[PDB]
Amino acid sequence: ENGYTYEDYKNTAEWLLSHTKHRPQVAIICGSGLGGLTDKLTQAQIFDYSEIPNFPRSTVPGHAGRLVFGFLNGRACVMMQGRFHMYEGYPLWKVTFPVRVFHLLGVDTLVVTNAAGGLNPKFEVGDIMLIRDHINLPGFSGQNPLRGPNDERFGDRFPAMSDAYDRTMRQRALSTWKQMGEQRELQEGTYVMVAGPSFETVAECRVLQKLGADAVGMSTVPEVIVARHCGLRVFGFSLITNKVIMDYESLEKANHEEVLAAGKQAAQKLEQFVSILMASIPLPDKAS
Ligand SMILES: Nc1nc2c(c(=O)[nH]1)CC=N2
Repeated sequence: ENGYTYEDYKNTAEWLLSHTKHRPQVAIICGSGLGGLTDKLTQAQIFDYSEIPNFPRSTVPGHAGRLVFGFLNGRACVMMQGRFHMYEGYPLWKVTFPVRVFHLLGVDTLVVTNAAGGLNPKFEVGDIMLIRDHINLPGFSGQNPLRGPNDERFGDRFPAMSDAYDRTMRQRALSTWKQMGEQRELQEGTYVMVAGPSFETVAECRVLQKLGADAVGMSTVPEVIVARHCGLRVFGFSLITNKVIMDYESLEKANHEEVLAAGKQAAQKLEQFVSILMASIPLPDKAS
């Protein structure tokens, strides 16, 4: 919504449609460190957000501000590298502006990745959590991407979200993750979105864990809400990149010397895995 109108999204789509030979079926948003997925694209066309008519431009990081269209493993992707975050200052409706364009691009599935703080103790840095569900800690407050008036053209005024993280794919994913049989389990849980750019206190993590979130991060929910609101099929992962929770003993803090997750290897794993799943995303035109 706000800020943009339909015609904006349309133009944006059109420009991109009339500027890349590619029809992406799938959109992929990479969280921190899952940038590299873009390498796996074949026949990549890169746009700086930059060049795209309405696309929010990045707030600093920038290069890690790119939209690359590509084929990933039997699918017409379009991936965002460096998704936008509220805490950078966009409101939700620039954050999620792309999801709306990908729709108009034709994309019918979105897969969203983030990095996220492990709050379930079951979890070990490097883990991948497949997102079963989320808690929208900003939307409850007003900070929801679909807030202001609703374009019937993209979706219903009150989309449901109980089915957000599409179930079929949660399966193929869980199957697939055993298909190549790796060994720590493919995790699964609720991602709670928390906005702020700073990291949580211990009390904060308590409340988050006791709300039954398993991962905390700051992205995705808005993209997922706006995805689902125009019916994209969605799923995605968090790369657990750290965890805290207990008062006795800050032999440490909550920060970024813990958001590598072993480094490349965890991240690389998620990337393969995503690249693999390409294969499970139902084709569109017909598929059978
Ligand atoms: N809030 C919060 N967000 C995060 C992490 C964390 O430890 N806490 C890691 C990645 N995103």
